[PDB]
Amino acid sequence: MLEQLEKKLGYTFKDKSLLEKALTHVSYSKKEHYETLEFLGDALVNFFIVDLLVQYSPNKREGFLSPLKAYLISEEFFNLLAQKLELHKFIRIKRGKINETIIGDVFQALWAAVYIDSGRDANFTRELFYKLFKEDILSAIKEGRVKKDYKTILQEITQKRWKERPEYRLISVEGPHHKKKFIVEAKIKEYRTLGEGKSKKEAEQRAAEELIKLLEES
Amino acid sequence: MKMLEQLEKKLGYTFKDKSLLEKALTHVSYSKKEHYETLEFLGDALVNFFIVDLLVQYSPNKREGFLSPLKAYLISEEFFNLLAQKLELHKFIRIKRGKINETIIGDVFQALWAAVYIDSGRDANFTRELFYKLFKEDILSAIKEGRVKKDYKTILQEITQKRWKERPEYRLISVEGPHHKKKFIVEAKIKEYRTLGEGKSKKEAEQRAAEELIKLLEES
RNA sequence: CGAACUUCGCG
RNA sequence: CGAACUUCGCG
RNA sequence: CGAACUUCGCG
RNA sequence: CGAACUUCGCG
Repeated sequence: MLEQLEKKLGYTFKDKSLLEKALTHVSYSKKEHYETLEFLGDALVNFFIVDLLVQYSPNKREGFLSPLKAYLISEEFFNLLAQKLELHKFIRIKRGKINETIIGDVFQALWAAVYIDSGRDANFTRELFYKLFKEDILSAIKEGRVKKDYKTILQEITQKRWKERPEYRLISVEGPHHKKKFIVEAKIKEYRTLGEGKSKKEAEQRAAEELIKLLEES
Repeated sequence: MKMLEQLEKKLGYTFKDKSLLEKALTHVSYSKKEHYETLEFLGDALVNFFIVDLLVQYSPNKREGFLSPLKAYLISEEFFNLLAQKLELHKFIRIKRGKINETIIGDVFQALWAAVYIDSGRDANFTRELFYKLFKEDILSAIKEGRVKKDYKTILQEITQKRWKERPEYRLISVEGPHHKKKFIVEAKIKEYRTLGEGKSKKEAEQRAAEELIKLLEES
């Protein structure tokens, strides 16, 4: 089935042993795993992703690129790209089961293997990566995909424990109208927390953050 | 000292689009219009890639537990300033407000490489090779000499030295388990503060004890 | 820069 | 071989 | 990189 | 011979 993956990738390996190592977990072989390949692939793929991000982002400010990048190099996104290659069906593991972390690591090792096998040709590896994922990356960039925020994380928690969503109420507003300060109270059952910020939503996000831990705590 | 041509001579690369180089050397205060922030962002990823590629090829040991600390030092602001000095980068940085520090020099260093990359037509192979011509020797040397970030015991003694002009003391509290799988419990102490550390070796237990003590000294 | 020492990293 | 702390010497 | 003590494991 | 730890030597 190696040739099956090579086809989806659109690239034939000169050293199949290299591809195999990328697809192998530490358990299956304590001497030939993807660890070092994983290490290199992380930085290689990160470069590919950031190269796209800086060219296509609808906002070039650092505060804007950061959250998008965090999502673009996350385990979740890597798994989405991996699925396009049905990568999981090519991975070799001995112990237990395969999870998203393993698929993500392998996705990284896979690209490190292509890079090395091609004679450490970054441009070639990059173009091959883009041919397969540029479109999904650009859409993710345009749609502003980002990691789940607190308020959203919170309601998912409250929803599972008590089958109900939290409430927020404005306690007070300080400062001048052009520089207001908001104090919001997040509430679920009898658990309450305060949040402060430049906007209602920000004050809310912080209140939610504190209320999440106050919950996970007890 | 200031002419871009002088930096291009050090770089070993002449820009087609000079504004790209200028932007890379410009801080936000000097030109709110267009500064190096974006180039910096791209440069971070580019340089990280160049360094890690060397690391995985030349590190004595290929295990992640070994590579991670070398990488941490090799992509640190401190190392970037070391590389930057070979180009006397500080002399070409354009800033209007504030002083030129290591954070700015490090950021400019990243931006500079993003600029070369862009000017060459986003040629990753060419930019990498140009980066190696200047810094490969220094990077492999850092890798060979095992340069890493200061460890906890070392960080602790400096803190205790500065604060009380004395050094920490450690004592082996207990040792147990199979002789081929021992567990050590060590105590670290400075003044009235003491902590316990546990590990697979004496040094490791001590490191954990030093790490916890540092936190205690941070609280008070 | 040089010397002693303390702690640490790599081989 | 390499890094830093302290100290003395020296500039 | 190297030597030895203790222990475990493979032949 | 391989592995873990302890002490030590050289760079």
